[PDB]
Amino acid sequence: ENLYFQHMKHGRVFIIKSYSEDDIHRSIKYNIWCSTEHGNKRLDAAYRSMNGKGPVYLLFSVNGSGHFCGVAEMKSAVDYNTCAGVWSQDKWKGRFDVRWIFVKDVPNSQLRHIRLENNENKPVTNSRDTQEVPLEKAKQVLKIIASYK
Ligand SMILES: Cc1[nH]c(=O)n(C)c(=O)c1N
Repeated sequence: ENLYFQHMKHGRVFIIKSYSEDDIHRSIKYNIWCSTEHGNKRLDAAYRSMNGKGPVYLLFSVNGSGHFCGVAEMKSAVDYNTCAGVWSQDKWKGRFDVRWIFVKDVPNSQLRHIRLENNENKPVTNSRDTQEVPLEKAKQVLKIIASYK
């Protein structure tokens, strides 16, 4: 058995949906990310209210790709006034640090049975950017991602 993920109560988990394979590569290389304005606000609130008592996990997926591509932990609050144009589009403003802890393609077919009661019970694989995942579903997603071969 693996009871690792079932045994934790302080952590928050968000879906990250990116249009750009370049931005994913840049994020892995430099351990930084930037969301939209309302996305950044959502993640910043979650990070600051955690007060380092548990992780904020980010489950990354490229829009239309059919799979998740990895997992990162958020590692700073959002700095909203930073260099413009570092991402594939110049519409994203700011920067926060992440730490990629898992880089692996996980097909949507391995996760589409997990549904989000906070998103009309839609499959977790039909989420939009910065969709939050209830902890009990997040544990199941993390276990499937960690065990996929
Ligand atoms: C870096 C970045 N941040 C985002 O919020 N979205 C929605 C993207 O597509 C992307 N490439």
